[PDB]
Amino acid sequence: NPEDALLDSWHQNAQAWIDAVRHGAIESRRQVTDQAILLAILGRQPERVLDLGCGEGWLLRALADRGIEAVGVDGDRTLVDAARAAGAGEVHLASYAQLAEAKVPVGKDYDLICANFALLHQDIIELLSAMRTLLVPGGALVIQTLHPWSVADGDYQDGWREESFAGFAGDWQPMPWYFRTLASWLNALDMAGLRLVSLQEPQHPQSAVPQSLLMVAERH
Amino acid sequence: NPEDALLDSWHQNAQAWIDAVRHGAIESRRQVTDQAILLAILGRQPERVLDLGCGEGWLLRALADRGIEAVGVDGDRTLVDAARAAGAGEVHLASYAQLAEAKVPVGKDYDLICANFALLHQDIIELLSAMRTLLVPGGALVIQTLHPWSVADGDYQDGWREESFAGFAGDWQPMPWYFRTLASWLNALDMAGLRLVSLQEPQHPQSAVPQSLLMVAERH
Ligand SMILES: Nc1ncnc2c1ncn2[C@@H]1O[C@H](CSCC[C@H](N)C(=O)O)[C@@H](O)[C@H]1O
Ligand SMILES: Nc1ncnc2c1ncn2[C@@H]1O[C@H](CSCC[C@H](N)C(=O)O)[C@@H](O)[C@H]1O
Repeated sequence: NPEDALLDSWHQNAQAWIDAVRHGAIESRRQVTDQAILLAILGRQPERVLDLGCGEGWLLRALADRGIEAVGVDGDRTLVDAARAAGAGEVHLASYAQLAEAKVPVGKDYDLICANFALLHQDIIELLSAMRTLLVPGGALVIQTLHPWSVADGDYQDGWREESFAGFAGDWQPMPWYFRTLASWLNALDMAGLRLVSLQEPQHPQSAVPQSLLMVAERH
Repeated sequence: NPEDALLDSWHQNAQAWIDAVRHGAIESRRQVTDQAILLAILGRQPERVLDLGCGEGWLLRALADRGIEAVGVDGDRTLVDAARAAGAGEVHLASYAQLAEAKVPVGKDYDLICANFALLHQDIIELLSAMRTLLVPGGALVIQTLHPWSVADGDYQDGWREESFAGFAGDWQPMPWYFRTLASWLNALDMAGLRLVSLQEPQHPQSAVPQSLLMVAERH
């Protein structure tokens, strides 16, 4: 099951990930994407935010620093533990499969749910539908993801791929991930009962290609 | 003014265009894009359609063949004349600048307005807003355009470009055209008071890249 292999790669890569993210090894993040998601969230003035696939918690901390109550959830223990050791906030351990079935309590009545480069699997509709249920009326899901066109690599078609982490400092195990087209993302949002209200393509002033695709979708 | 130079290139290229389109010289059209726009239109079961920038009228004819009342409008006389000589339908001569200001009567209360590779200029919001006014409540604008990612040519940024028609049979004058990003298209729709309700990226089964971007937006 490539979805189980995906989460398993995170268990193997968690430490390398903490080091990369915190030490500032990922140029796209510090130059464009961290700010892009932060500004998209702050723009909605949420009071309660759930960070889905929060990893080691950099976004939980950035939101706490601005007075926002942020709750995190992630499926990897090393990342969850690191997020908790780095801050005062609530971080839950849960897999997406558990969340899709509402099997793990992670709070509810969220103004906003964010997923920052955290939805890399194939069957995401049930998870997204589960997240909708956790939103207050008029709440929003904010997703930042790899830009489909920038990472198409000559094959613009939905399908499994493998990331070797060749450019990253540290030692990594390959990660299987599901590539999806723009149309496929928007279909998923729609099938999950979410309406796209904003689409941005964050891009550094000196870059020729966008660094990510950032979408905001509302409950209804 | 690159927008005037654009329309002027059409006056020079009109005959080459008629020949290319009718003789079946454009592979993307016969293999993917003609069907894509036709099916998107037929799917909404319109009774009255305005084809904006109708050219020589192939779409007017395809819709008439299915019992739909299609009215065309175009800014070039050679194309308008050819469209009229090829069918029983109504074709109006009008520039987009005239239409943006409601200066030329082209009918109203349209169920659907379609623009097939017809919006190649920079300032399109006023035209799109004018088109909205011509829609019945719940009517739709259907736009098929070059796929922003496929034609970015390493420079994903809004700006003027020039098409030489290198791959096309016939003799052509260069056409200035405005490249816009995906985010910029959706912003334009939004500013025009139109809501995106569907996005597709027509692509031949054996193609690695999409051939077009097809969007449907509703009045409201
Ligand atoms: N099936 C699954 N269930 C739970 N979490 C998962 C998961 N698959 C991937 N993840 C989590 O998704 C994250 C992807 S890395 C992104 C982390 C964070 N949002 C950030 O911006 O830094 C990892 O923390 C990983 O553990
Ligand atoms: N400023 C302008 N005002 C009116 N028509 C314009 C225009 N700029 C371009 N056009 C028209 O836009 C068309 C682009 S070619 C596409 C034609 C047609 N929709 C088809 O699918 O075949 C031409 O017919 C051209 O005359």
